Amino acid sequence: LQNIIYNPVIPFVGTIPDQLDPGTLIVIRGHVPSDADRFQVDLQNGSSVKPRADVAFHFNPRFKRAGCIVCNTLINEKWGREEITYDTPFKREKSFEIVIMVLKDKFQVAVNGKHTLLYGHRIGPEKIDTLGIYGKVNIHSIGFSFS
Ligand SMILES: CO[C@@H]1O[C@H](CO)[C@H](O)[C@H](O[C@H](C)C(=O)O)[C@H]1O
Repeated sequence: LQNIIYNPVIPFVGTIPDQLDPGTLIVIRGHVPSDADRFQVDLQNGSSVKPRADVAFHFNPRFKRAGCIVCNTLINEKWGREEITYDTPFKREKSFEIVIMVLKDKFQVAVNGKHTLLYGHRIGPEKIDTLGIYGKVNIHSIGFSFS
């Protein structure tokens, strides 16, 4: 793991230090606080707030009832079609490890050592330069492994 960031302040917005070529890993460790409604990891084209930066990959756990993960893409401030994963491995009051692997045609996401979902590229991964983490979550560390 390279360019490791420890105990960032949330919301975190930071520049990904190298290109997201296939085989690249983003490793995020943290825990979900007890009153958590949702949080999100956003892979962004830039960090502009107005107009809001495009989000190539929105990864968004929600914690109401059984919960879900919602994945989507924001282009010119418009959300596309949602892809919802109902079998969530996140729970309130539990620690997690998210590993996002970038492949040629999609992201693959594993949580706590177990494959969770695939998400097909809607924007070219070469446009992504910014990692954003927002909402009710505590991040212990963020690390990269570049191919
Ligand atoms: C129809 O709810 C929207 O769903 C979106 C996901 O497609 C996204 O999760 C939005 O969350 C917040 C408001 C955001 O990051 O803009 C939410 O309001």
